[PDB]
Amino acid sequence: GNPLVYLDVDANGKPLGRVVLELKADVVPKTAENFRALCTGEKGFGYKGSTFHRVIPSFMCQAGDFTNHNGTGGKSIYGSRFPDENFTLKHVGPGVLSMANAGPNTNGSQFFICTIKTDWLDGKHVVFGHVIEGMDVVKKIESFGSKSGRTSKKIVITDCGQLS
Ligand SMILES: CCN1Cc2cc3c(cc2NCCC1=O)OCO3
Repeated sequence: GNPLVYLDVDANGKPLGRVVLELKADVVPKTAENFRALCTGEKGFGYKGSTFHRVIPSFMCQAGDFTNHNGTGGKSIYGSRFPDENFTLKHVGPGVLSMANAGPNTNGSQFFICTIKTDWLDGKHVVFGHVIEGMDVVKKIESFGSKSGRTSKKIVITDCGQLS
C-alpha cells in the first residue's frame, strides 16, 4: 500500500509536465509519510511553490528547500529534522528518489531525483521511492542545470499532491 504522489513543474513560468513518484511506505514508512504530507500540504507547509535549486546534469535534481530556497533550509512534518530510517533501498539508477542531508540523522524536506546510478550515496542517503512516470519531465529539469548546480531558468513546483 504505497502512495502515488505528483509534482507539477514549471521553468520560467511555463509547464514542463508532471512527475509521478511511488513512495516506498513498505520499506521506509516514516520517510515516505513525510514526503507524502509535504506534497499534499496538509500540515500547513510543503513543496507547493518551492524550487529545484540545485540541478546537476548526469547526477541529480535537488529540491524541497521551501524555507530558504537555497539548499540550507527545509523542515520535516515531525520537526526540523528526523533520523535516517534505514538504508535498505539503494541508489540503483535514474529515477531514484532520495533524501538530501547534511550528515547522519539530518533529514528534513530536501530531496533529490537521480538521473544516473549514484551508488556512492548508498548507506549515506535514505532512498524512499522512485519515478513511476514523467522521467522525460525530470530530463527537462536536468537540462536547465549546470555542473555547478545553478539553474539557467527558475524551476518551480507549481502544484503537488497525492494520486492514491
Ligand atoms: C542540517 C540543517 N537543517 C536544514 C537542512 C539542510 C540540508 C539538508 C537537511 C536539512 N535538515 C532540516 C533541518 C536542519 O537541521 O540536506 C541538504 O541541506
